[PDB]
Amino acid sequence: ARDPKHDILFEPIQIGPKTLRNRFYQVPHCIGAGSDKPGFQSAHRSVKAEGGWAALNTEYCSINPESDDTHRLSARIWDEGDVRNLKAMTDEVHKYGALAGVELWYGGAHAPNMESRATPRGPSQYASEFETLSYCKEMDLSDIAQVQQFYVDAAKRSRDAGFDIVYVYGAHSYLPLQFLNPYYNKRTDKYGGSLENRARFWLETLEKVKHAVGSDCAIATRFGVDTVYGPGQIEAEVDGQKFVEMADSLVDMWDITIGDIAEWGEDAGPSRFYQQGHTIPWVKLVKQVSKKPVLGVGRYTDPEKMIEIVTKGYADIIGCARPSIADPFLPQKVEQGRYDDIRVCIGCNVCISRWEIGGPPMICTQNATAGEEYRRGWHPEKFRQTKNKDSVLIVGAGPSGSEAARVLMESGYTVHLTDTAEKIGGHLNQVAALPGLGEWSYHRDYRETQITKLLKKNKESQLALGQKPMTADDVLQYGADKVIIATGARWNTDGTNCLTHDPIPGADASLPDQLTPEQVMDGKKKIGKRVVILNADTYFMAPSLAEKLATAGHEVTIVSGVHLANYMHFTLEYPNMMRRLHELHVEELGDHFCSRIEPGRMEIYNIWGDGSKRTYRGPGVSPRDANTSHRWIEFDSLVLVTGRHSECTLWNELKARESEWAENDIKGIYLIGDAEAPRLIADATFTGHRVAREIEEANPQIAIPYKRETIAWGTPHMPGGNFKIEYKV
Amino acid sequence: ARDPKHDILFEPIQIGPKTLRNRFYQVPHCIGAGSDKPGFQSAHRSVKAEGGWAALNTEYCSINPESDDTHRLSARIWDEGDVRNLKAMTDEVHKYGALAGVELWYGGAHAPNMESRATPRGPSQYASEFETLSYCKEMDLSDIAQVQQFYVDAAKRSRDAGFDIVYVYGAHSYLPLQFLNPYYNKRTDKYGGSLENRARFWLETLEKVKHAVGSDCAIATRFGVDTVYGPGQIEAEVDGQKFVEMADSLVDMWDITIGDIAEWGEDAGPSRFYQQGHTIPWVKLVKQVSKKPVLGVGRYTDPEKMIEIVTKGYADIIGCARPSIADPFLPQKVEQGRYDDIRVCIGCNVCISRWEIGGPPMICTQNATAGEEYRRGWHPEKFRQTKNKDSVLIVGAGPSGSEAARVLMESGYTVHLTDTAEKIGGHLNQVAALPGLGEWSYHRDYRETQITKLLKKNKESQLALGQKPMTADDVLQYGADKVIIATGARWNTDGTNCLTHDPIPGADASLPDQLTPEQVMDGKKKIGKRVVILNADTYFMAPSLAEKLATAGHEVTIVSGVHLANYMHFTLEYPNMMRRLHELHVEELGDHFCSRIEPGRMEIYNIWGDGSKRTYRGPGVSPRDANTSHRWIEFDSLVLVTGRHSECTLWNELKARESEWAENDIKGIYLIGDAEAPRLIADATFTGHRVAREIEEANPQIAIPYKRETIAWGTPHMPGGNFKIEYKV
Ligand SMILES: Cc1cc2nc3c(=O)[nH]c(=O)nc-3n(C[C@H](O)[C@H](O)[C@H](O)COP(=O)(O)O)c2cc1C
Ligand SMILES: Cc1cc2nc3c(=O)[nH]c(=O)nc-3n(C[C@H](O)[C@H](O)[C@H](O)COP(=O)(O)O)c2cc1C
Ligand SMILES: Nc1ncnc2c1ncn2[C@@H]1O[C@H](COP(=O)(O)OP(=O)(O)O)[C@@H](O)[C@H]1O
Ligand SMILES: Nc1ncnc2c1ncn2[C@@H]1O[C@H](COP(=O)(O)OP(=O)(O)O)[C@@H](O)[C@H]1O
Ligand code: SF4
Ligand code: SF4
Repeated sequence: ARDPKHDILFEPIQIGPKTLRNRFYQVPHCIGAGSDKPGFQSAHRSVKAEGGWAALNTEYCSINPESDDTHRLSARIWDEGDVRNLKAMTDEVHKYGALAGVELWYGGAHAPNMESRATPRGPSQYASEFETLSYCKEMDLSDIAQVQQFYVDAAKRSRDAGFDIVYVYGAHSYLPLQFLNPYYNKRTDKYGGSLENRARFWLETLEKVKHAVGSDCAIATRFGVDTVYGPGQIEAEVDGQKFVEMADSLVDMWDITIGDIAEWGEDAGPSRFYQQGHTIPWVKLVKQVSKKPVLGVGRYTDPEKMIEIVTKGYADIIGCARPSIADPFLPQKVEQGRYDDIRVCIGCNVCISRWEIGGPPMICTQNATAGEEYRRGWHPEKFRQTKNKDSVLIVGAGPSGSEAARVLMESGYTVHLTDTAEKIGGHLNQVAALPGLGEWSYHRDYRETQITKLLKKNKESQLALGQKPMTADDVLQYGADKVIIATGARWNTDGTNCLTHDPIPGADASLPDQLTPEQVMDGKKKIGKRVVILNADTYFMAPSLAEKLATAGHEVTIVSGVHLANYMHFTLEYPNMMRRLHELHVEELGDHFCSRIEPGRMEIYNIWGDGSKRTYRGPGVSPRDANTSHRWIEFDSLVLVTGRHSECTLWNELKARESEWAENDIKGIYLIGDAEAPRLIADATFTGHRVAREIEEANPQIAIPYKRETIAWGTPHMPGGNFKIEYKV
Repeated sequence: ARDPKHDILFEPIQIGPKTLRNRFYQVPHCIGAGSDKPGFQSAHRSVKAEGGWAALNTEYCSINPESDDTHRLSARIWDEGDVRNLKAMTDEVHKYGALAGVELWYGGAHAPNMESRATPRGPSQYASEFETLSYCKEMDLSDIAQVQQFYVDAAKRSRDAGFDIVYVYGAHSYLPLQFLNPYYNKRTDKYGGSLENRARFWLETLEKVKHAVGSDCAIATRFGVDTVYGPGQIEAEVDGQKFVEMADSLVDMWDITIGDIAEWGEDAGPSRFYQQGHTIPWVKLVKQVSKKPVLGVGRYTDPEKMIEIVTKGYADIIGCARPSIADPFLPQKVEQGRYDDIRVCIGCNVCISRWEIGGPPMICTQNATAGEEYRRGWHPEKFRQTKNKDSVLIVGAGPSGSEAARVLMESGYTVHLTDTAEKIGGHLNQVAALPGLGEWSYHRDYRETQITKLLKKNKESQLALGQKPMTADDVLQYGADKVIIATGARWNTDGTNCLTHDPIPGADASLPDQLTPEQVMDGKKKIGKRVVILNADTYFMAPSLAEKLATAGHEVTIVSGVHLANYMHFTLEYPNMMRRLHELHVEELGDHFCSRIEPGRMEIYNIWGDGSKRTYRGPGVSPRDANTSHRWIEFDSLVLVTGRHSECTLWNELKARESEWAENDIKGIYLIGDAEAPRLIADATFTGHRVAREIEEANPQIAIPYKRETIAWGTPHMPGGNFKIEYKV
């Protein structure tokens, strides 16, 4: 079944003392587990091992508590307690015949150290451009020797934990790169100035780590070969290549990236800006000068692209982070020729966003089991089979409905999925037509393909699209045992918003000079020259519409009561988005909202317009002086992006008539997705996945408990430590 | 020794079936521990129990997974794993004869549920004004019964964990208050409309909880009596007093607050805006209509104010959160008449800022042991006494040096503290003179009072202020065994900033039209009419300086290459700070920085002015189109607020001459505080505290490990559960 052209992907490659079983490599990446959630870490990486990935790597792994990333979650290899938690992972990926790697990390001032409160050290004292209140101490020669010893000690504990590959991590502008890069390194001693001096710290660390564990472990390094800032930081054909020549003999394998830390969306390229293989112009520069295996991520999901870069001599190994999150069995599907079962990463970066927010576990828009493998026992490729003949009617074929259909069908149920829309995908069909978001299609392409394939396996299963809207009676009299309502949400038409929770006087999207997103995207309702987009949403909709409208020749002003595109900080889209709105001359009026709308004009006010002093003036009167900042602005068309509401009128009717359910042999009706409450596409598809996994539980409407990975009082993290309160007195 | 006037404070008061041993009450408050850090929770509350606080409450405690505050950290009472972990705290506070309380919490859409992924429910569907992407499902009567049962179950688990006081939490606009408040509740049935219908959810929940555990536990309710938004939300003389009259027979004690969730800085009132007793005008109103014990927080630190609100009949009990964080032993000190040993909270809200950031443990600017009680065994009031007669010279009497001196003197060392300054307190003496920051003085007032006190305990110790600056020779010949350099930081004079890490061409604070923060605060140098403040710092200096100058009749523009006053989001100062700048007509030009400065004018650019498309154009040329936004703006004076640098010249010289230490019998020299790296006042204070505690360690420059509270792989959180991966197949 496998096209023999793909056979190269399954040749083994020696990395130092080790052998990769094939050319599929999961580069180090955060998942929100670290050494704190050992089951999560263990399960998420081991399912990938059984899925065929040659090597699995932890995320950035702190070598010492003065590189503590709290509030974000890194791995830590500080002590014996970590060695045991991390070993859970290496044992479990070894079980399925894969290598395990750890990415040794020291952050410099980029690590805020909010747990440890320790002082970070660096080449020169600087305030981090990422963590702008975090400063570091300039290292003296002893600081340098001590921190190099941190690396050696961590490498040894890594061998103890059972790791096969040990990185010294100099990508994303972390310590080794801070020495190499003059942007940080202002020294004038033997560690500063010339390339040879600036390369010195990394070189010395490499051979010290190699000396400590090089016999048992492959020594890899992760290198940001170009900071993509131009002259002034690392350029690939200046320092980048010359450094690779210097260090080549010490490293068993090169793992290449581009970009810095403040803008690491240049590495993890959103599909909004970057296509698969976006990194190739920089990555290939390395294989030019290296004599060792190199790999370089580039959101590779397509085996034709994978074989192109290997045979064209751009890379030897296929490095993946996100592709491996979206589909842990990518390599097995390619090997077996099941190319149409490949769940393709859509480059949305919602997995990243959870880490960036600092704390929460990762989630994935494509793969609703990511982060759920251990806590709820959900294997992405294995499904409990039903022992009964229950049919299920799903009304709504959007992200949630289509996912519930797919999982149910995989579990052997008989399902009837219906929609008024002619195509599976729900609102995602409109969203993927926004400028830049075309690859978000892959979400609904995947369920379409899977659902049509699965239909052939149960002939009682039906797909009824292009339908007439289901009614309460239609549902009651349909004869399904269970019904899942996945009818979605729409954008508010009356100015209702998270700020007031009330409509705005004069807001009415049926008026000729007011549009909703849906009206804009259907492209029928005419839009005048001067557009104002009123915004109370912090994600993609208002910026995407602004771009769309400005490139169509409108003059667009966003007046935004919330921080525009805030969530796009976390997905890493923010910087290029702002640059994009800027070059399109989109005017932004932040910290303003709307008190009333008339034809062709609206009254706006500053949200900080009230008196700063609070005085008790009794009931009936505000405790602050009045907001006096109101002014009118004109528009030709007003686009309302104020919030969404659940489309649950069908559900409500069905619930009203719950008495009749039993009469009609309906065992239960459940509400999922945006029809329950508007949410991220990722979580909409999760709800469909969850009710499908749990449809035989007592109440599939509410999730059953998941395994919790929190400390049990009475059990010390330190092997053989004392857990009780002891004062140093 | 205790003033007889203060005898009331130590009278017992009966709340339901329970008796408070005195009038000091720690209301529920976050600490970044929850049920995840059982030592931290246990240690922090019990040192307060031992300090004489009558009752100690957890922070907000989730009753169910669908009210999950991740990425922030709440307590949880979901299962038996939690009652084990939380029982650790109640056992320890019981050890000291105090009551333990728990605050049962359901948040509605305000809880983003980033761990559980569950769906919140509320009175109506709204997007949270606090979590703008978080929506809830509108409850039906079945949902309503199901959620009220969550409370009952949590209250029974609480009783099992050994809690004496069980709250139904209706403050900070959480679920019970959402039903009562028309801002959220747009219902039309018997849970909406009239006050009777609106108070229905809370009354029902109080009755069921009472019925469940009211026999064994006092039943309290924490109520936001006025949303301080005026008409449209809860007003104290309208709905507030009425609801109190309705619920009065169900509750054993009223715990009263004001304000909402988006702006609970109105509750936790910063000293920048509010004084001790600021809440009284609202709190006293509940006392008018209630027959139960009432307490209402108001940053109460002064026993004179405490007896005032009790004797005037505003409150029966003294409820404190921050005062108890800054001084766990406030009750004992008042009891014993040690009034001048009280470590007064400065109302800086840095403790809060850590919880708001989401994840990190609490820290306190006054009390360097808050958060460190369990992990490093630091009791705020007990110090290990030295066995030797070592003498320590400390140069610098700022937050770090004065804390090192204080703790060293407490431990029995001979210390010589010296500064060129006339007063103890370092840079905090300038900072406390910024508009609104006068109470930040208490940090140096406290340390001045304690050092003066400790000097009498040891004749050889010495405070020398107003001195010549210490010189490397001075230190070497001084005759101290160990030396601590605590010489601070200063604001940059050359435009060096976190964005570029380099000077700005033309930046020179020696020129007559450029000022630093110190020069403005000294007030000697002349400032012209039009002032531009160039900002690259995300905390208080720029907005405070802007306030100061604007009030003095200057025209102020802040051009800010970072998010202005970003950190004040977390300290809760931001809303009222922005209103203040607004009424002072301060112009803010965000998303801009400065390429170069000339006399009377500076060139600024948009930080998003580079082209959005990245293309490899080879070395020497930027991969983005050039920023073209540069324009010149004029000023009469330019205030530079771009960053700070360590003042470590003395340190550097001493390290250069390390070979001379031994012959001068200097056993060690240590660098602490801002001189090591610029930091928050809280952490400057901590570094001094830490070297003092660890001065006999092998290397006092670097902290020794603290106890970690992370799960140990192999130990299930669920008592009797399985920790191994198990897939449901
Ligand atoms: C959720 C997430 C977290 C990441 N954290 C890390 C990390 O800990 N260490 C690291 O070296 N890179 C980190 N990365 C970057 C990836 O290793 C990788 O370079 C990026 O995802 C681009 O590769 P892709 O296009 O194959 O996803 C992270 C990426 C993701 C998806
Ligand atoms: C660090 C911190 C976290 C807080 N979290 C809570 C909480 O979980 N529950 C609650 O009801 N109030 C919370 N608050 C508010 C306090 O209970 C209190 O009402 C507020 O700080 C004002 O009281 P004070 O002036 O005595 O500090 C918190 C306050 C602080 C200081
Ligand atoms: N009564 C109905 N009958 C059939 N399909 C319906 C009905 N009401 C809504 N739908 C469909 O439900 C789907 C909901 O999709 P979507 O909004 O994407 O929600 P989600 O994100 O929850 O999957 C839409 O394709 C819509 O056409
Ligand atoms: N050479 C010196 N001799 C004596 N005192 C000094 C010397 N250099 C600086 N100082 C003092 O050190 C103190 C530093 O305090 P501060 O800046 O508040 O630092 P921190 O916040 O680290 O405590 C200042 O009061 C300063 O006058
Ligand atoms: S969350 Fe989005 S970007 Fe991340 S792996 Fe999943 S589909 Fe890809
Ligand atoms: S951190 Fe600040 S506001 Fe909080 S308890 Fe301490 S001194 Fe008070």
